[PDB]
Amino acid sequence: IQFGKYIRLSCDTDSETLYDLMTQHWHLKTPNLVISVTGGAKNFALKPRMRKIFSRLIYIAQSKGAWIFTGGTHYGLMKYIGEVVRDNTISRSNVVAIGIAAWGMISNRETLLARYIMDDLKRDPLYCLDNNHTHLLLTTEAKVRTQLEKYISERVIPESNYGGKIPIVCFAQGGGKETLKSINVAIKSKIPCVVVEGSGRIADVIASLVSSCVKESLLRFLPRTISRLSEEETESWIKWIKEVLESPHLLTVIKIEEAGDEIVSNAISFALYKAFSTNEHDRDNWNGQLKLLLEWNQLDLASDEIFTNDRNWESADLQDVMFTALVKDRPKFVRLFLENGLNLRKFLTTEVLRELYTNNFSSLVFKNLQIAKNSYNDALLTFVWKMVEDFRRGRHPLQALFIWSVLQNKKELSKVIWEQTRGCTLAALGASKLLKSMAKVKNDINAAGESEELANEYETRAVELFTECYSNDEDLAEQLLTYSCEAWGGSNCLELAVEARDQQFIAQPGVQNFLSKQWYGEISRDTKNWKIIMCLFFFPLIGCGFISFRFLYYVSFFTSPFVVFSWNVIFYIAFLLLFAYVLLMDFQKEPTALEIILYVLVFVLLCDEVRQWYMNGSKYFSDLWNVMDTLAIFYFIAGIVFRLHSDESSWYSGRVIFCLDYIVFTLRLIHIFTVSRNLGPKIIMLQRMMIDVFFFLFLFAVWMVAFGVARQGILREWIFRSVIYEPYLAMFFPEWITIPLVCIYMLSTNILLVNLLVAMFGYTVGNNDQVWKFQRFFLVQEYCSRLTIPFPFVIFAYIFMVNEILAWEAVMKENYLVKINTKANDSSEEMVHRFRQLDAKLSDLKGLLKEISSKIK
Amino acid sequence: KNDINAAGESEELANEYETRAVELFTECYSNDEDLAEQLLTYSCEAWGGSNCLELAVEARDQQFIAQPGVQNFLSKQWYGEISRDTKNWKIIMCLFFFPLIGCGFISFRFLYYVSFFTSPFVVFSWNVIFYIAFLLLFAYVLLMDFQKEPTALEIILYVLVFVLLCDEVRQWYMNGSKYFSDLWNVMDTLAIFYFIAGIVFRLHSDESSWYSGRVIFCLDYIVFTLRLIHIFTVSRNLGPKIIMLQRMMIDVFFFLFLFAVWMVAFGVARQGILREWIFRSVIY
Amino acid sequence: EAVMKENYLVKINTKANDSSEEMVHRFRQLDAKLSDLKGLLKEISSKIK
Amino acid sequence: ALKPRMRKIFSRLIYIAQSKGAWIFTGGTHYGLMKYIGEVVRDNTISRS
Ligand SMILES: CC(C)CCC[C@@H](C)[C@H]1CC[C@H]2[C@@H]3CC=C4C[C@@H](OC(=O)CCC(=O)O)CC[C@]4(C)[C@H]3CC[C@]12C
Ligand SMILES: CC(C)CCC[C@@H](C)[C@H]1CC[C@H]2[C@@H]3CC=C4C[C@@H](OC(=O)CCC(=O)O)CC[C@]4(C)[C@H]3CC[C@]12C
Ligand SMILES: FC(F)(F)c1ccccc1-c1cc(C(F)(F)F)c2[nH]c(C3=NOC4(CCCCC4)C3)nc2c1
Ligand SMILES: FC(F)(F)c1ccccc1-c1cc(C(F)(F)F)c2[nH]c(C3=NOC4(CCCCC4)C3)nc2c1
Ligand SMILES: CCCCCCCCCCC
Ligand SMILES: CCCCCCCCCCC
Ligand SMILES: CCCCCCCCCCC
Ligand code: NA
Ligand code: NA
Repeated sequence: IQFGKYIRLSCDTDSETLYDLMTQHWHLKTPNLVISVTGGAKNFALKPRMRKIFSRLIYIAQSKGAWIFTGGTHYGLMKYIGEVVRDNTISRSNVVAIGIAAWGMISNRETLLARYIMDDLKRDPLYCLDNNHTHLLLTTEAKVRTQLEKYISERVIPESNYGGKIPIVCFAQGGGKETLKSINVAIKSKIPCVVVEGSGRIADVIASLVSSCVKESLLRFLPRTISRLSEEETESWIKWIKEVLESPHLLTVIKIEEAGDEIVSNAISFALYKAFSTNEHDRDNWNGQLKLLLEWNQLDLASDEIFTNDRNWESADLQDVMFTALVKDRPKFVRLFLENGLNLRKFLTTEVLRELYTNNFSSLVFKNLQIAKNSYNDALLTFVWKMVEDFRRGRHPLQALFIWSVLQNKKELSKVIWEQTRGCTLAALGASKLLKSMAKVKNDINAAGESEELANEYETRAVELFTECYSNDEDLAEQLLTYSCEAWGGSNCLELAVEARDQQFIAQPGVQNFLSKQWYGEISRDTKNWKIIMCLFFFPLIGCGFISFRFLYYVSFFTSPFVVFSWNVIFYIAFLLLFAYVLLMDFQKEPTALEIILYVLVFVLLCDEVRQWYMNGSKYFSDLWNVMDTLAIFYFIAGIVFRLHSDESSWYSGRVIFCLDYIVFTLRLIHIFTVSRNLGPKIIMLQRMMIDVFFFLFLFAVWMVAFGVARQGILREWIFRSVIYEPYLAMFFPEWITIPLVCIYMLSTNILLVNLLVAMFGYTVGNNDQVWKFQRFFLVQEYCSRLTIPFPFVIFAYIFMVNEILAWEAVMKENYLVKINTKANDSSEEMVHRFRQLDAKLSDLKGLLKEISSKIK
Repeated sequence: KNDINAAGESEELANEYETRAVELFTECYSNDEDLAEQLLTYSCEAWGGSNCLELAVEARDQQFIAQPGVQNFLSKQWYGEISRDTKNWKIIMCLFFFPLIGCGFISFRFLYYVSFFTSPFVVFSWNVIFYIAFLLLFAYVLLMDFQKEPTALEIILYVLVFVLLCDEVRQWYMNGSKYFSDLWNVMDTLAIFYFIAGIVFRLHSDESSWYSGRVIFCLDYIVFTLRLIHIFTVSRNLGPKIIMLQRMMIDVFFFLFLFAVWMVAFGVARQGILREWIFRSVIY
Repeated sequence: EAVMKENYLVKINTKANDSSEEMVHRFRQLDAKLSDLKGLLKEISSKIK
Repeated sequence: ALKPRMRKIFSRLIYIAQSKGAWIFTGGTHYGLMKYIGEVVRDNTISRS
């Protein structure tokens, strides 16, 4: 059909190959089958509540793969049911909406792509077919429908998730004789369950009953119906409601009090559970009721009615029930199976994990791994992309599952498996490092936008766990920082927080105190600053009772990074005073013995820095001031070979290279003074302003070159020696050209002035205690890594080179996990549980008012 | 401003409908990016004859434009058919090296070469590289060449500013006299008009005019470099400093105006204390 | 875009449950439950007198 | 059924038992509560309260 399939049928059709028509020449079979009953009511109060209930129903029908049996006409609900079906195929979350019509009640007919005319819906009582139903089969209709549902309820499937039985549910709302008749043929012919609602005429007369008091409530909800149909038909209606309350287990109500989601999936699953439970051929079966309550998300029904200690499972049979709890993303059920006993390390064999990374790893996330591994590479990503490829080509098993959940952005499933890991403040940072690598991938903003926040949730979990760890024992938490992880990724928690730029983990007072312990070395804090400095100039004051080291005292003093840095600054000044004494009073013609001292004092400055050409990765060359140090030392060695040339034009030029080298050796000392003073909140203002003036001095040099072309082009390989140098030395005819020449200077200034003022203020635009404390931790960490031995005795170390904490961290996790849930009492402060806790207390008053009218009548 | 109460409630109803367009497009972008970006450039069958993207930038709808769906669409537009996540230097090294495009080196998501050289990231990086090579040729001609006649290297410079001229009278379309209130884009015409005025002073055969033709070219070298400095200072401060820039840049144009007004009044006090000549002495 | 509007319009109203968190509907939902107790206390003094 | 509520009640109990210096008489087998009761005891000796 074209406004879709069509089949003409009379009522006495065939023997069940109508279903085999639907599955052999046609679409797939069913794990679920909802039917809808509203009749040909042209009026339908389409409330936004009714819009949610019948949009969740189509969403559930594609979440399970169901058919929907409706009258296939273009009126009200069954028109709206079709529109949510085409809304679902457009949104692409398929769903099959099979329409059941009379063939005698339709408007037009075309017999053979057939064309149908949706002309207009006037006063003619014939019905208009609906345009959005995927299949159409054509109160004539209510036997071929009811015999089909009485077939497929008995159709035994070999898959058999719901005792075989192809789960049927009858979704009912609204009034009319036809919807009250169809609930009867639902319950009484065979027994599929029925769901009713809290709005409608016939829907509320059965919702009120969960006698002639039937008819009392019946004229409450539909009084203008009784005035037309007969009293020999009013007697049948009270009779009809009597055969639906004979089976009160096959009825679930959607009460108006449920003002939220879950409510359509709660009602269908509860109705499917009773029709599984009250069958009683299944009450001994705890396992079929588990997979039924796990395919749906009924956590509370599984906790109350399957794990009771009246049923006796023994938790070793719970293996395949756990695997489907993982791959369907049921985070409440993987938590329920560990709470009721499951050794998750025993369950996670290596072929289960390769069953998870092959079949259950999504190809979109695996596509974003290649855009992460090849474009934004790290030491962790090369480990994890290797670890994914080992499983896909077919030992810490709890972290292979944890990486699997974290990669797929499974937000609540990964937090269940994180509480089972052993190194769990390291798995939280290892997830935060991994997710921040996936958040760099700009192939999808929605995937990267949720891996970015899942990284911030796991950074906050590592903060709150380590704050719990540091508050209990400092010396144990600092062993937990530097734990070498047995190849988690081959990193500490401290390394893995600084690659990820995890500023909240690094700015916390436990980590910042660990670095101050590292920088002071074996010298304690609280001594004083000047108390350590005066022990530098005075050796026997160390052995005196003067510092607090918490001989072996002298080696602990002179290997602390505070002392080594203070020595390397004091020796650098004494190097500069010797470099100034040689350059002025000495330096006659030959390399004097005091200058030979300077030749080895820069060689130990050179070997210290090609040592920093290890731990290198060409990170060192993007530091913008550390490249000055090589080019100060390379300019020194170039000034040595000009000294050993015996020409007075070259010897003097060898001195000039040394005198210009004295400034960059002092500019390094000025740079050391300006960073060590502004270590503190100004280190963000510094080094961002310092790259901002390098851009302004670059643009000033570009303008100074262009000023040279305008200068030399106005006047008369010589050009490079005159277009570059003389504009700086000049800062050391009028045709009418001053009409633009001051407008040159009014445009030269206001592009160099603005670039200067951007440099002063550009640090402000674009948390600033955490932004600082990461960088203060960053800079101090490299010097504590920079060979904490005195500088002239660095060569004597350079050429001489040529799990009970995890048990302790596990008990700190349990104290941390309690402190989350006991703080979620302001969430339980609300009237959620508090509302009908006392309506239970007046139902007890109702339960004792049962006793009163029992004997007064 | 005929009624503040009517205009004060149409202002908030505009902010309610801008927020409705934000939350709907954030719903649209979170479901399918490729469908939401077709929804941006939908030509509306004459709603007003506009996209959602045009209609948000005329209205200065900053909340619709600052959302991550629209900002990602522009970064898709600026990178062109070249994907993101390649690297910055990975695209630059394919400018100097043509066969590195055909190699497995960028990620374009021959037809690869036309998709490379029509992306706005590459065209802008080419137009900066060619602008520097224009300035080095303009410096080589102005110093070593430029003897008396228009040398063949200088004829190259005469057409390289003509393609700079025709590119910009092309920007005298899409124009509305919007282009003339940009305060630095009017420098570019007056750099090119000052160039063409420096051409007709070269073809005059007088040594007082030929030398003055060179002076006009040498003063024109700075505004061609001040444009390059302006290109560098905007492309670096693309980021949160672009509000600090271009508001500070009009603030120094006011200060240099008031400095020039004081420098004129200092000239009257200077020349009035000492002994058509006045305009050549009170200003310069 | 029309089906993305319907998903957006639901997310407005399902987020207006903190507005429905108040005791507006919650106040006499249980006073209805004690009026049912009043409605069955209709039955008691009907026959003691 | 080791609920998180049951986890709090039998972790406070071991915490009370060291806050007072008590003995805890349990069946000494490796099943459920008496397995968990042992684990909070070794959790308490590790945490050293
Ligand atoms: C006349 C000359 C030869 C003798 C003067 C001695 C100073 C040049 C020396 C001795 C004390 C030194 C200072 C000792 C303590 C300070 C603060 C100190 O602060 C920190 O540790 C940074 C805080 C942090 O890392 O978290 C860093 C070294 C510094 C700048 C040192 C810089 C150079 C100083 C001033
Ligand atoms: C010695 C000369 C002849 C060769 C030096 C080459 C540079 C002059 C060229 C090649 C790389 C170019 C850059 C390539 C990438 C950057 C950053 C790029 O950043 C953006 O795309 C802005 C962000 C945004 O629009 O959202 C803008 C172009 C820019 C400044 C280009 C400016 C000029 C550059 C430095
Ligand atoms: F001081 C400082 F920045 F506040 C600082 C403060 C706190 C901790 C460490 C440092 C620091 C940082 C660096 C840098 F980050 F820059 F690498 C340093 N570099 C040197 C040099 N000593 O010899 C050299 C100088 C002479 C030429 C050869 C190399 C380098 N000392 C440093 C101390
Ligand atoms: F670079 C820039 F601003 F950071 C920028 C960054 C990002 C995107 C675009 C631009 C940009 C903006 C403009 C402006 F907004 F100013 F129009 C540009 N104008 C030019 C010129 N090329 O030739 C001309 C120079 C020589 C004289 C004739 C005209 C103009 N390039 C631009 C690039
Ligand atoms: C921040 C304390 C700085 C004290 C410097 C003391 C200098 C001692 C010099 C001894 C010769
Ligand atoms: C050609 C001179 C134009 C006026 C220069 C004033 C600039 C003052 C800058 C102070 C930072
Ligand atoms: C922001 C990345 C800038 C990289 C510039 C690379 C320059 C390549 C020059 C090749 C001759
Ligand atoms: Na200037
Ligand atoms: Na200036």
